[PDB]
Amino acid sequence: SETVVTEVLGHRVTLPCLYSSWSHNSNSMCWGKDQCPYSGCKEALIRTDGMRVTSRKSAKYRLQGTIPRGDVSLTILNPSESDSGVYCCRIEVPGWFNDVKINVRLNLQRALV
Repeated sequence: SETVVTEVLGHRVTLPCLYSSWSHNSNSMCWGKDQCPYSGCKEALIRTDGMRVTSRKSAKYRLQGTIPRGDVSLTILNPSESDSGVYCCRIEVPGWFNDVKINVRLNLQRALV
């Protein structure tokens, strides 16, 4: 299946990503467009440590949830058409070959009707 969030152009929108096992001493994350960023979370849209956002590509991207409890959902401010598409949430997990990758598609419309 695919999880799609539908929103009207220009309206802030939140794409869910929750990791309930989150431990601030162990986990961190990043979001990417189209596919997940590579391990290390470079070229990411937005990136955290175990507690808070540590870098982002622009102020369009915010994490408004409680990051130390694993709510690393992405909020996109004033989305325009180019912002539509697949977003991938990568959770960095201790060890090798253990990272979690969660995909959400953003669909933007002019109306909900």
